Amino acid sequence: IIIATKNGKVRGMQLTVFGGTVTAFLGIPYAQPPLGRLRFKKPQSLTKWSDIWNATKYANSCCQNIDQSFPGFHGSEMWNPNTDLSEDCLYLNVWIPAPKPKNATVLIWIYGGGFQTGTSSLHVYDGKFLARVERVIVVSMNYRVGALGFLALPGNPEAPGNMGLFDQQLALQWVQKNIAAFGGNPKSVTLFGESAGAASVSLHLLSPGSHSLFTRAILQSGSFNAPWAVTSLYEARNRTLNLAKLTGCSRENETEIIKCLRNKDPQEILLNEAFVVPYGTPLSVNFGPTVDGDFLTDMPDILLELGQFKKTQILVGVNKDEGTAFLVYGAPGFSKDNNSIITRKEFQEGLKIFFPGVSEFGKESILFHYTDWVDDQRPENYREALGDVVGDYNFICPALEFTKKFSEWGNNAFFYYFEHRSSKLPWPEWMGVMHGYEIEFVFGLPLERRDQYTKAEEILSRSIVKRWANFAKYGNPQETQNQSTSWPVFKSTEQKYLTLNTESTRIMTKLRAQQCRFWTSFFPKV
Ligand SMILES: *[C@@H]1O[C@H](CO[C@@H]2O[C@@H](C)[C@@H](O)[C@@H](O)[C@@H]2O)[C@@H](O[C@@H]2O[C@H](CO)[C@@H](O[C@@H]3O[C@H](CO)[C@@H](O)[C@H](O)[C@@H]3O)[C@H](O)[C@H]2NC(C)=O)[C@H](O)[C@H]1NC(C)=O
Ligand SMILES: *[C@@H]1O[C@H](CO[C@@H]2O[C@@H](C)[C@@H](O)[C@@H](O)[C@@H]2O)[C@@H](O[C@@H]2O[C@H](CO)[C@@H](O)[C@H](O)[C@H]2NC(C)=O)[C@H](O)[C@H]1NC(C)=O
Ligand SMILES: *[C@@H]1O[C@H](CO[C@@H]2O[C@@H](C)[C@@H](O)[C@@H](O)[C@@H]2O)[C@@H](O[C@@H]2O[C@H](CO)[C@@H](O)[C@H](O)[C@H]2NC(C)=O)[C@H](O)[C@H]1NC(C)=O
Ligand SMILES: *C(=O)N(C)c1cccc2c(CN(C)CCC3CCCCCC3)c[nH]c12
Ligand SMILES: *[C@@H]1O[C@H](CO[C@@H]2O[C@@H](C)[C@@H](O)[C@@H](O)[C@@H]2O)[C@@H](O)[C@H](O)[C@H]1NC(C)=O
Ligand SMILES: *[C@@H]1O[C@H](CO[C@@H]2O[C@@H](C)[C@@H](O)[C@@H](O)[C@@H]2O)[C@@H](O)[C@H](O)[C@H]1NC(C)=O
Ligand SMILES: CC(=O)N[C@H]1[C@H]([C@H](O)[C@H](O)CO)O[C@@](O)(C(=O)O)C[C@@H]1O
Ligand SMILES: *[C@@H]1O[C@H](CO)[C@@H](O)[C@H](O)[C@H]1NC(C)=O
Repeated sequence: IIIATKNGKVRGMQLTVFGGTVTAFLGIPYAQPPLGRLRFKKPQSLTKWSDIWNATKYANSCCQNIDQSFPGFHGSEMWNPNTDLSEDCLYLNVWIPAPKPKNATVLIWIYGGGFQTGTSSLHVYDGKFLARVERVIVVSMNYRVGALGFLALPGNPEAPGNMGLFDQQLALQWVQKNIAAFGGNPKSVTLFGESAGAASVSLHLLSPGSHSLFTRAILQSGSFNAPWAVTSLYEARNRTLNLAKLTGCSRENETEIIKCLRNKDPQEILLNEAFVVPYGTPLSVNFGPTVDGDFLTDMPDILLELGQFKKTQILVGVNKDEGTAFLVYGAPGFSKDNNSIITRKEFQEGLKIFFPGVSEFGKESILFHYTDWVDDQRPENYREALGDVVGDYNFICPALEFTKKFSEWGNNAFFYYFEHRSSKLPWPEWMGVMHGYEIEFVFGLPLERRDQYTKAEEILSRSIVKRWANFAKYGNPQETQNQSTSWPVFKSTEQKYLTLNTESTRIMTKLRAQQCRFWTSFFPKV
């Protein structure tokens, strides 16, 4: 099957899914490849082609450094790129139902990876199940990451910052101009993403140039006000300069520095990216979103607080054990291959790793609020507190604060707490319900009976998929038929949220109230 787009015809491929068919268009280009003089610049519009573009395989993933912390371990390597790395990577994917829909709602996935890694071609982002089961169209795109996507000398168009965010935006634009030709509804577009993808979605809610390019938004385990998600303009400059020094590209004319960095080979840039920070952490974001005066007109805490964002519905949520995955990437006494019982001294050293530039008093205050136990003899006490510290600070409390602030301006918001640990999880049990492991439920992988998930997991994915699709189509994440628990709107008064698990979906109130009053009220003062 062949589709005529505004820039030329593209050929897809038929996929067998669940005794039906999905048409997949894998690797459609949506911008001029950002090479040569175009490196670090905003994405340029694509010149029309006259042939038939063969969109039958995922395209190159963008240049990025690979996680090598556990070679051979599927738990970490499933997140690594699975196509060739290349600067020529501005491509997107489309899954459409077969038979071709008339006016399907469109879901646009933006992957995470700390703005330094990720790719749309990961197995857990395969949108063919969503298209088969709910008859939505799933779009996903690759966007530039790391220095190549977020290097910033702000106000200077040779490297203005936020390029990877403009990559995303130009793909959103592509959907507006072309998706009706695939049977999609440009007026019914929901962005969803996880971690830096969710942070990206929250910044699209804030960017005026994205407001006309989507309807609704879903934020999984991330939002821009998370402490790792926005690079200050001070650091962005100190980091651009450091990378210049590492690469032998220090000049005086700022533009001349970028010209120098433009002649460097991609691997030279990538290898020096790591050491541009003085004190890195497992959650470090070397080159990330900045206030550029283009995509972001002001500091986003200010825009959020004062109601300067797209008025629409949002679905936001977090996982029960967001923080535990990151403890094996640096915290002493931790290991995925043992139960990681750490001492009080190890917990204190762990705070130094995760809060490097924080004062002594600030680290003590973290310790004070997370080490008054129900049982002081519980030998896992400090292991779980450090996971809770990292998860509350970096994910849960920023998600809740975003949802509170956003809803205060009249919009319906829906908050979830995901507490099911995948039965096939290759990580150890002490890490519980890890960051990133709701994604496969959202994308409906457990609906495939051949893939040795439990039956209760098939049902949970089925209900989750229906709720996501109803949110995108109707602004309302209900499952209205199988006598499901009604998902109430999150209000700033009562702060109700829905728990997602295989046993009982409960409605609860005021998630992590005590912990988040420490993080969002006390801790920013330190
Ligand atoms: C596909 O469906 C859309 C409607 O999509 C729905 O409405 C959105 C606002 C979102 O809430 C979506 O989640 C939701 O599913 C149809 O859009 C319709 O487009 C036509 C023109 O393209 C609009 O016609 C209007 O006609 C009046 C009077 O003649 C004019 O004055 C207006 O200027 C305007 O052109 C129509 O309002 C609009 N419908 C809605 C509800 O906004 C779209 O036509 C449809 N396409 C197909 C092929 O089915
Ligand atoms: C801002 O930048 C300076 C310079 O960074 C150093 O040089 C870069 C090329 C890169 O290799 C970094 O890792 C280097 O640290 C930072 O100054 C350094 O500060 C650390 C302690 O914070 C100190 O041990 C180094 O000796 C310093 N090096 C130099 C050359 O001054 C500085 O810390 C950065 N950040 C801030 C907030 O000032
Ligand atoms: C859990 O493991 C950590 C990490 O040690 C590594 O992994 C082990 C499974 C084993 O294969 C070791 O040989 C590895 O080095 C242990 O932390 C280390 O403990 C030693 C003291 O024995 C210390 O000198 C190291 O610095 C520690 N390494 C780190 C990264 O902290 C930890 O003691 C183990 N805990 C339990 C309860 O098994
Ligand atoms: C979201 O994108 N987040 C939370 C984020 C921030 C900074 C770096 C990130 C990386 C890459 N490395 C540092 C960690 C890889 C882990 C992530 C946990 C899931 C399973 C283990 C692999 C990824 N995400 C970020
Ligand atoms: C584009 O695709 C055309 C159609 O052929 C199909 O694609 C190739 C790759 C084979 O898998 C074939 O069995 C398929 O039916 C090709 O004839 C054409 O060469 C392709 N052109 C380019 C530039 O790739
Ligand atoms: C809803 O449930 C379907 C099967 O459940 C059966 O049908 C419902 C109406 C009840 O009678 C129940 O007791 C039966 O076991 C699933 O096939 C379907 O996928 C489910 N849909 C969603 C959105 O969860
Ligand atoms: C960087 C990269 O992936 N380049 C190209 C690859 C490789 O050059 C070869 O497969 C050898 O590895 O091959 C293609 O031409 C192909 O045949 O589909 C597509 C792709 O653009
Ligand atoms: C730097 O070089 C550019 C041309 O490459 C020039 O336009 C500019 O004036 C020079 N000086 C500064 C301060 O940018």
